[PDB]
Amino acid sequence: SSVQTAATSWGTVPSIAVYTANNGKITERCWDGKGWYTGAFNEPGDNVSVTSWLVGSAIHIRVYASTGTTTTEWCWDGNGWTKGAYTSSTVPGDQTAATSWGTVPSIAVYTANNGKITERCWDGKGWYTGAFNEPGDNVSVTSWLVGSAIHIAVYASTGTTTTEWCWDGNGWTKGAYTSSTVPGDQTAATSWGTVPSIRVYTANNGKITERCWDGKGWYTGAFNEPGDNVSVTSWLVGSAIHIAVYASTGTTTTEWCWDGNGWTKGAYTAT
Ligand SMILES: CCN(CC)c1ccc2c(c1)Oc1cc(N(CC)CC)ccc1C2c1ccccc1C(=O)OCCOCCOCCn1cc(CO[C@@H]2O[C@@H](C)[C@@H](O)[C@@H](O)[C@@H]2O)nn1
Ligand SMILES: CCN(CC)c1ccc2c(c1)Oc1cc(N(CC)CC)ccc1C2c1ccccc1C(=O)OCCOCCOCCn1cc(CO[C@@H]2O[C@@H](C)[C@@H](O)[C@@H](O)[C@@H]2O)nn1
Repeated sequence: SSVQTAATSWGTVPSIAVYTANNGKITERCWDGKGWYTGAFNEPGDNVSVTSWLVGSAIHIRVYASTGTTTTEWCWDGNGWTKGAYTSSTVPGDQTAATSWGTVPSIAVYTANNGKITERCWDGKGWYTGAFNEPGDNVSVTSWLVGSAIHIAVYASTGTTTTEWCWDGNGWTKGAYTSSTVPGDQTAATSWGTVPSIRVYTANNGKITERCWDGKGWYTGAFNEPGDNVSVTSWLVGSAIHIAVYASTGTTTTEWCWDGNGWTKGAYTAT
C-alpha cells in the first residue's frame, strides 16, 4: 500500500536520481543541484533497485525493475535507456538490491525470492552466480573498496530478524549489526570511506530508525521519522558526509537531508 523507492547519487554537487514504484509503474525524479525534475525513465515494476558509477564525468545507471515474473535491467549510458543483459525469473513480491564498484564496473545484484536471497555478479564480460545464499524477504546492500579489495555488507531481513552478511574477499561471515527493532523490517544502507562508516535505515510498522557504524560498534542514530518505506544515498564533499533519506508513507515521499548539522527536510517532491 506504500510506494517503494530507490536512489543513487554521484559527484559532489551532487546529482541524484530517485526511482519510485507505485501501482505497477517505476518513474524517476532527478536533481543536479538546481531543482527537482521528472526524468525520462518510465517502466513497469513492483520493486526497483539502482546502482551507478562514473567513467570520468559520465554517469552510468543500472535500474533493476521487477514485475511478477521477471527482473529487467535498464541501462543509462548518457544517451537513452536500453534493456541490459541481466535477467532473472521472479514471483510476485520479489525484492532486489544492487551495488557496484570501480569503473569496469563490477556489479552485484541480490534478489529475495520466496524467502531466499541469492546473488548475481558482473565482472565486465558476463553475469555469473555468486556464492551468497541466505534467508530473507527484504534486502539492502552497500559496498566499499579497501585498495583494490571489495568489501560488501548485505542486510537480510526475514520475518523475525535482520542479519548483516559481510564479504571480505575470502568468504561470507555474519556481521556485528543488530537492528534495535522487533519483527518486520525493510532496510536501506549506505556507506562511505574505507573504515567504513555505515548507516542502515529500517522501516518497521510505519517508523524509520537509524543504526550507525563508524568502525567501533553499532549505535542508534539521530534519524527518526515516520515511513513505511525507506531508501538512501550519500556523497562525500572532501571529508564531510551528506545523506539523503527518502521516507514514504502511502504515496507521500519526504526527503530528509544530513549536511553535518542535524536532519532537515529536503526540497524533494514527487510531482
Ligand atoms: C560482444 C557481445 N555483444 C552482443 C551480445 C555486444 C557487443 C557490443 C555491445 C553490446 C553487446 O551491448 C551494448 C549495450 C549498450 N547499452 C547498454 C545495454 C546501451 C545501448 C551499449 C553498447 C553495447 C555494445 C557496444 C557496441 C559498440 C561499441 C561499444 C559497445 C559497448 O557497450 O562498450 C563496451 C562494453 O560492451 C562490450 C561487449 O562485451 C561483451 C558483453 N557486454 C555487454 C556490455 C554492456 O553490458 C551492459 O552494461 C553492463 C555493465 C551490465 O549492466 C550488462 O548487463 C549490460 O547489458 N559490455 N560487454
Ligand atoms: C542525542 C543526544 N546526545 C546523547 C545521546 C548527543 C548530544 C550531542 C552529540 C551526540 C549525542 O553525539 C555526537 C556524536 C559525534 N560523533 C559520533 C560518535 C562523531 C563521529 C559527534 C558529536 C556528537 C554530539 C555533539 C557534540 C557537540 C556539538 C554537537 C553535537 C551533536 O548534537 O551532533 C549532531 C549535530 O551535528 C554536530 C556536528 O556534527 C558533525 C559530525 N557528526 C556526526 C555525528 C553522528 O551522528 C550520526 O552520524 C550522522 C552522519 C548521521 O547519520 C546521524 O543521524 C547519526 O546519529 N554527529 N555529528
